[PDB]
Amino acid sequence: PRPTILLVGASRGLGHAMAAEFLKRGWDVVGTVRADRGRTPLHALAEAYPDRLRIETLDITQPEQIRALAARLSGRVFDILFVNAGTTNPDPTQTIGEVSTDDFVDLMITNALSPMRVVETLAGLVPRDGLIGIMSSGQGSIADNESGQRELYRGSKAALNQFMRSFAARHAQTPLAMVLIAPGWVRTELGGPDARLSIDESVPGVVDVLLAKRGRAGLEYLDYRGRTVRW
Amino acid sequence: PRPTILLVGASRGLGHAMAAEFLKRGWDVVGTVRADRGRTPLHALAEAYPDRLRIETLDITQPEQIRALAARLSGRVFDILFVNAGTTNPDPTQTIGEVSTDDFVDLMITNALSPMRVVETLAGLVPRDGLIGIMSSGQGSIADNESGQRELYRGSKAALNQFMRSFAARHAQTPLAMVLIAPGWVRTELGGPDARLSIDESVPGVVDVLLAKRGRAGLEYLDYRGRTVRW
Ligand SMILES: NC(=O)c1ccc[n+]([C@@H]2O[C@H](COP(=O)([O-])OP(=O)(O)OC[C@H]3O[C@@H](n4cnc5c(N)ncnc54)[C@H](OP(=O)(O)O)[C@@H]3O)[C@@H](O)[C@H]2O)c1
Ligand SMILES: NC(=O)c1ccc[n+]([C@@H]2O[C@H](COP(=O)([O-])OP(=O)(O)OC[C@H]3O[C@@H](n4cnc5c(N)ncnc54)[C@H](OP(=O)(O)O)[C@@H]3O)[C@@H](O)[C@H]2O)c1
Ligand SMILES: [Cl-]
Ligand SMILES: [Cl-]
Ligand SMILES: [Cl-]
Ligand SMILES: [Cl-]
Repeated sequence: PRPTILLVGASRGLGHAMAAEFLKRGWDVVGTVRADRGRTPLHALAEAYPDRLRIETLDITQPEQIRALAARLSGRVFDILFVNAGTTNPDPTQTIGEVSTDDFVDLMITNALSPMRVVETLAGLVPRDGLIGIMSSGQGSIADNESGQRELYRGSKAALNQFMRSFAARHAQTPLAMVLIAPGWVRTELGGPDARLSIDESVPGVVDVLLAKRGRAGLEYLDYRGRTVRW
Repeated sequence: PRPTILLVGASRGLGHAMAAEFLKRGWDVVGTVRADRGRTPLHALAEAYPDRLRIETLDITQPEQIRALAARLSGRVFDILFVNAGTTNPDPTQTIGEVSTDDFVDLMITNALSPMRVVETLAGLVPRDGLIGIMSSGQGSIADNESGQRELYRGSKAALNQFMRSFAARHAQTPLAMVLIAPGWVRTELGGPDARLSIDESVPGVVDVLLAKRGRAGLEYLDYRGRTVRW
C-alpha cells in the first residue's frame, strides 16, 4: 500500500537520484531504463531496495514500448508519474542554423514529442487527482532567454512546455496536478563540470516540490526551490 | 516488445479464456495445447489474433516435451509463466479407499508432479522479477476441507500447493512473484453444468489478480476475487 512514483528515465543522473530520494522518504519506485545501457546506477540501487524499487524498460522514442509499459503496468496505480528522460544534441554549441536535420529531428523527438506521448499514454495509471510531472529546464523559458547558447536544446524544452500547456488546457477545471520542473544547473553528465549545483543541492528540493504540488490542481512551471519560472 | 505470457494448457476452458482475456489487455500470448488433441478453441482464437497469439505443443506429463518446449523458446523472455493444465479422475465420487492405483497415479502425476516440472524447467524463461503462477483450486486448501467430496482431486491439489510452497522457499531471496490461483467453481467441462460461475465471471478476475500480483515478490494463494485462500 506504499505510495508509488512511476519515474520514467531513472538509470542515472537526476532520475536515479530522484529514485533514491523517494525511497528514503518511504515511497516505492517503479523506474525505467533503456534496454541498451547495460548495468546502470539504478540496477545497483535496486539491489539495496529489492522489495521497493522495480526496474522496467522503456526508450521513450519508441511508441510501441510506451504501449508495452502501459500494458505491463495496467494492474497498478501510481500517485505520481514523472518523466525525467531527456538529452541534448551531439554539438550544443551549434546554432539552429548549423545543426543537421537529423540532430534537429532527434532532439525534438526525444525532448518534446516523446515525453508528451509518455504522459498522454500513461496518464491513466495516475488517479484523476494525481500528479503528472515532466523534467523541463530553465533553458526552455522563452521570457528568460536573454543569452542564447544551447540553441537546439532551448527550443526543444520550449516546445515541450508549450505542448504541456495544451495538455493542461484539456484538463482545465479538473483536480489533476501537473508540473514542469526546472532542476537548476546540476553537475551531472549533461550539466557538465561548470554546473552550479551538486545533485544533492537540487534533487531534495525537486522532491519537496513534487510532494507539495500534489493536490494543487493545474499546471505550474516550478524550479527546484518552488519558484515560478516565467514561460 | 509487448509483454508476453507463456500460458501452459490453453486449449479449452479457463485456459482458452485466459488467453482471450490477456489479448484484450494488450498482452501477447504463447499458449500450449496437446498435439494429439487436433484443433482446439485456441486455434479459433488464433485466427482472430494471428500476430499476437502463438500456439505451441506440450503434454505436461512428458518431460521430453517440456525440455523440447524450453529449447524451442530459447532466447525468449516471458513476463508471466502460468500453468493452467489440470484434470480430475474418471469417477470423482470415489473415496480415497476406493480409487484404483492407476487412477491415483494418473491424477497425482497430471495435477501435482507435472505442473511443478513445467515450472521448474521453464522458470529460466521468466525474469528474476517475473511472475510464475499455477491454477490450483479452492479444493486444495486443507484448512478449508470441512466437507470432503472429490477426494482424489483434493489430495492432488493439496500436494501441488505444498510443492509450490517449497519451490517458493528456494526463491525467498529473489524478487520472484508466485501465485496459486483458485478460480472458483466454473461451468467448464471439468466444473460441470451445475457449477456456480460462468467462465466470464471468473477469468477477468483471475487476470486482474495476475496483473496486480506482478511486482509483489513471494508466493500467495489467491482466488479470482483477490482473496487469500487458507492453506
Ligand atoms: N543537469 C542539468 O543541469 C539539467 C538542467 C535542466 C534540466 N535538466 C533535465 O533533467 C533531465 C535529466 O538530465 P540529467 O542531468 O540527469 O542527465 P543525464 O545524467 O544525462 O541523464 C539523462 C537521463 O535521461 C534518460 N534518457 C535520455 N533519452 C532517453 C530515451 N530516449 N528514453 C529513455 N530514457 C532516456 C537517460 O537514460 P540512458 O542512461 O539510457 O541514457 C538518463 O536516465 C533531462 O530531462 C534534462 O533535460 C538537467
Ligand atoms: N472448472 C472449475 O470449476 C475449476 C475449479 C478450480 C480449479 N480448476 C482448475 O482449472 C484448470 C483448468 O480446468 P478447466 O475447468 O478449464 O477444465 P477443462 O475445460 O477440462 O480444461 C483442462 C485444460 O487442461 C489441459 N490439460 C489437461 N491435462 C493436460 C496435460 N497432460 N498436458 C497438457 N494440458 C493438459 C487441457 O488440454 P486438452 O484440451 O488437451 O485436454 C485443457 O486445456 C485445472 O487446473 C483445474 O484443476 C477448475
Ligand atoms: Cl532511461
Ligand atoms: Cl533548470
Ligand atoms: Cl492443453
Ligand atoms: Cl476454486
